Formats: sequence, C-alpha cells, structure tokens
Amino acid sequence: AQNPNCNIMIFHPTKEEFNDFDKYIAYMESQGAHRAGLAKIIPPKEWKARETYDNISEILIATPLQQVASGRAGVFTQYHKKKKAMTVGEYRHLANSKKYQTPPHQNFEDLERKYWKNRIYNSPIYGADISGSLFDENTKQWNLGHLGTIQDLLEKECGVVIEGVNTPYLYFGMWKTTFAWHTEDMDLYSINYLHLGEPKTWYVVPPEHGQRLERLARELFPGSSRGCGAFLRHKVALISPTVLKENGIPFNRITQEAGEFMVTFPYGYHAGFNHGFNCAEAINFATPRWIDYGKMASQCSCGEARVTFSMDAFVRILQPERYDLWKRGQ
Ligand SMILES: O=C(NCCCN1CCOCC1)c1cc(-c2nn[nH]n2)ccn1
Ligand SMILES: [Cl-]
Ligand code: NI
Ligand SMILES: [Zn+2]
Repeated sequence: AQNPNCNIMIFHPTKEEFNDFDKYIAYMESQGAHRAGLAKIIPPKEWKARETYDNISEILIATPLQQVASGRAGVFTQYHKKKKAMTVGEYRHLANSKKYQTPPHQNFEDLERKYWKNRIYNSPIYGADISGSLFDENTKQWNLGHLGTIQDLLEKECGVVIEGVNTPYLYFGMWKTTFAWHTEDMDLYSINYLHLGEPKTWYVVPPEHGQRLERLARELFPGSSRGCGAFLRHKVALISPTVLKENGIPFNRITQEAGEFMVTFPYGYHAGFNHGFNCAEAINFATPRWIDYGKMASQCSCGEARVTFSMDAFVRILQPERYDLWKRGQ
C-alpha cells in the first residue's frame, strides 16, 4: 500500500503534467497522497495565476468578521462578530497596523508557538467566502474559475440532472486569522491557491482516522456536541497540536506559501491559521472516487450549519433517507 504512514506529500508537476487536472489528481492518489488528507502542489515555473496583483485594493469585503475566542489556549471555540464593510486596501492597512501585524519571530516554529500560546487573547478580522476569482481569464491550467463542476460530475457518474452552480471564493486574512477543524460540505475535495502575501499553516488528520478526532471533539466540547452530532460542521472548534498529541490523535502539519496549491481530500479534517496579510482562492470539486464519500457524509440538521443552495441536490440524490430532516434544519 502506498504512503502507509499517511505523510503529506508534495508534488512538482511539469508543464505537460499540469494540462489535465483530473488526471493529475488521480496520479497523486495512485501514489497514496489522499491517505494524508492534504497534499501540496508546486506549479511549474513557467506558469502564473495572473500577471499582476495591481489594484486588488478595489475589491470590497462586504462583511468582515472578527473572530472572538472562548475557552483555553489549546481548546477553544470562536464566534464571528460582523463588522462594517471595508475595501481590501483598507483591510491590508489594518492587517499591517501595530495592533494586528505579525510579531517579530525567529522562524516558522517560533511563530507557531506564539499562535497557540496567544491566539485566544486577540480577535483578528478577516474576509471570508467572497464570491469571485483572481485568476486571469487567459490562465488555462488550474484556473479555479474554470474547473469541471460538481454537478457535471454527479450527472456523469449517476446519470442524474440537477440544478446548481459551483463557483470560487476569495479569502483575505491577517496574523492569527483561524480556520476551525472541519471537513468539506458533503465530504467533497477542496483546492486552495495562495495568491499573495504571507503563509498559511495547515493541520490535517488522515481520513482513515477522522472518527478519532470526532470522538475527542465530543469530549472536549460537551455542550456543543449535545446540540448536534455533526457540530464540527459548525466550523467553530479549535484543538492545538499539543492537545492532539496528548490524546493520541494522528495528524500532520505543513505550511503553504504564495504561489502554491493545497488540495484537501474527502473526509480529511483540517484547520490552520495565517501568518500575516494574505489573499487566497478556493473551490470545492469532485471526482468519481468522491461519490461513495458523498453517500455516507454526516449532516448537520440542528440549524447552525446553514449551507449553499447547491448542496440541496446533493443530499436529495445521494442521501434520500436524510433529505427531509436535513431540509427541516435549513
Ligand atoms: O473549507 C473551508 N471553509 C469553509 C468554506 C464554506 N463553503 C460553503 C459556503 O460557500 C463557500 C464554501 C476552509 C477555509 C480555509 C481558509 N483559508 N483561509 N481562511 N480560511 C481553509 C480551509 N478550509
Ligand atoms: Cl503574538
Ligand atoms: Ni476547508
Ligand atoms: Zn448542527
């Protein structure tokens, strides 16, 4: 079996290998990449996402979110407090101000130590899930706005015809901006491109051990767990690497730099944080291997995890027994 220890693998495709997205995902899986839950792809040197990031400051962040924590340094939840709209220009200036700027630090390890020690005592602000794309129209390989849609995959594999669209989203982050432990909706894949700015650190649990993380989260967040079996889909819970190690949870970590793609695989739980001002783009996608994960994915039906209208058809076709209850929760 390939990649039995479930290590995060890093790939360096040639321009020739970068010309067929689904073929290269399948190649990475033939080498065991999916067993880690996450892989890094470094594009060939000749490729570029866009020629210049001039004027990015004109994009509007309609509802910036302030991430307020509760709990202890290694085990906390975060809630989002809505802020007034700001442009990316205003947001970048805020990210770089004394209150929010990255602190002096020796290396990535020192910065990670500072994050887990101090995150709960600050409330960083970020822009999340902004529909849009920063790829140039003339970028033909790995353009997240021109990938095959999840609907077309489902129609090809199952012979069904469904409504819905699949479009990319932008994220603007700053030091300590945090993404909570989660898998994707319907346990889909995701792909994330870091367009500009400072790095993003990722943590990931192998899909074959995802239930261990779920059991620990129930133990550590008992009130939250009681409302909803699938409360990790609320995307509110953080658990540090030290606490994961104390409790025997298998995981890995890797840092993504500007110009690099990260792919998350079906049922790979992930979390992480930004080092400083940056801009990323992400979209969900599917392959034939995803279908059996989609059929078995847990659902939040308690109200909290309000989803996209695209997800209705996925539940309706793949999980008919669950559909009515899930709908009541929407
Ligand atoms: O999957 C993630 N977020 C949830 C997407 C919600 N769906 C459903 C609603 O429409 C947008 C897509 C995520 C975010 C980040 C991240 N990177 N920088 N900040 N956060 C990293 C890894 N995963
Ligand atoms: Cl700090
Ligand atoms: Ni994600
Ligand atoms: Zn719920």
